[PDB]
Parts: sequence; C-alpha cells; structure tokens
Amino acid sequence: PQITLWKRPLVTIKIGGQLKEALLDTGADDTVIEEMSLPGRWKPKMIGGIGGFIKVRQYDQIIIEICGHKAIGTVLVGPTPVNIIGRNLLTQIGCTLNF
Amino acid sequence: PQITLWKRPLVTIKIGGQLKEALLDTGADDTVIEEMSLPGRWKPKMIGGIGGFIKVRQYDQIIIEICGHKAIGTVLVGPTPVNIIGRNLLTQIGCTLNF
Ligand SMILES: O=C1C(=O)N(C(c2ccccc2)c2ccccc2)[C@H]2CNC[C@@H]2N1C(c1ccccc1)c1ccccc1
Ligand SMILES: [Cl-]
Ligand SMILES: [Cl-]
Ligand SMILES: [Cl-]
Repeated sequence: PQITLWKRPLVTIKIGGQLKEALLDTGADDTVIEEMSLPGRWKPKMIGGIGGFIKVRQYDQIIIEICGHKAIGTVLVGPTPVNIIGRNLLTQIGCTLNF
Repeated sequence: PQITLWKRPLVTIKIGGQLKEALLDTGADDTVIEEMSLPGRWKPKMIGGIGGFIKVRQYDQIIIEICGHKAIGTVLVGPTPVNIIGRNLLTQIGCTLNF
C-alpha cells in the first residue's frame, strides 16, 4: 500500500500470538513493544529518545507479521507509550519513504 | 526520491540560511529541532516522547527546506537526541510510506 502521513501511520501487527496496533516509525532504529511476554532468552538494554532513556528487554529472532508481511528480528519490550515498528523490521517488509 | 531504511534516513535541511542534519521521521507527529534561534513569537507545547513528556517551544510559520523541498510550518525547539522532521512537514514535501 501507499500510506500518507496526514495521520499517524498505524497498522495491525501480530506478535507472540497477540494482535496489536503499532506505528510505522522511520525515526526509530529499533522496534519497541509495550509490556508483554515473549519466549526465549532476553537481555536488558537502555534506549534513549525524547524525554530520556527507558529500560527494555531485548528479545532476538522474534517473528512479527506486519500488514500481511512476515519478518523476523530483534524486538525490545518495555514501557513505550505506543508500539513502534522501527527500521530493523521496516526494511524486511520492503518499506520505503517516497516523495 | 525513494529512501530505503537500511540506514537512518538523515537528510540535510536548511533553516535560517544554515544547513543542519535531521531524520525523516514518520513516527513523529511534529518537527523537533535542537536549541537554535528562530524568529517570531513562540508558545508552549508538551510532547510525549518515548522516555516521557517534555516541554518545548512552538514556533509557527517557519520557512524550512528539506532535502531540496520548501516547507513553511511549525517547528518545535527542544531537547531531542537528533533533529527530527515529523509528519507535519513530511506531508508538505509529499512524503508517503510504501511497501
Ligand atoms: O518521541 C519520540 C521518540 O522518543 N523517538 C525516539 C526513539 C528512540 C528509540 C526507539 C524509538 C524511538 C527517537 C529516535 C531517534 C531520534 C529522536 C528520537 C522517536 C523516533 N521516531 C518517533 C519517536 N517519537 C515519537 C513518539 C512515538 C510514539 C510514542 C511517543 C513518541 C514522537 C516524536 C515527536 C512528537 C510526537 C511523537
Ligand atoms: Cl533485527
Ligand atoms: Cl531494499
Ligand atoms: Cl505545520
């Protein structure tokens, strides 16, 4: 699809058997999801943005389905106010910026 | 152009005759630039970042060139890790997400 930017580019994602609403975020290096459980090993990580840093759990090799496109990558889990799909997964679904 | 997302989508912008670097940021509602001098009156604005809420200075009707494209719109001045061009100006230059 072609998604305009008059409003937040929110899409439905499927992660760890759950459906969530997430933002397609070209300004985010990483994908950050609100608190949930995911299987496998994790390690703590600190990520910083507007308003400072938050502590997250880093899970690697996690499959997500984004608008019907499946991708795999690292997912960070922690107190983000909005679920964010960052560049590490946007590349995998072939998402580009065009003007 | 078409900008892929394997690297950060950093571009040159021009504001007040000076070149700066900024991220094309679809996850940002607003455009947020690090402390600099802008003309005119400003008013207060609170934005909710990933790390929490911050107060910034809102300047309206600011002339800004982004990757060669002229925009005239709202710029917020405040502590951000990287200058970010948000949806308010991405729409002005005709930017869409595509996959
Ligand atoms: O406020 C931010 C924000 O903090 N970031 C961070 C960031 C860091 C790490 C992971 C994800 C996000 C950031 C990254 C690079 C440069 C500057 C800041 C922004 C990345 N792209 C948009 C994101 N917005 C949004 C936002 C989105 C969801 C929930 C809260 C905030 C934003 C920015 C400005 C105005 C409105 C929303
Ligand atoms: Cl990854
Ligand atoms: Cl590609
Ligand atoms: Cl504007």
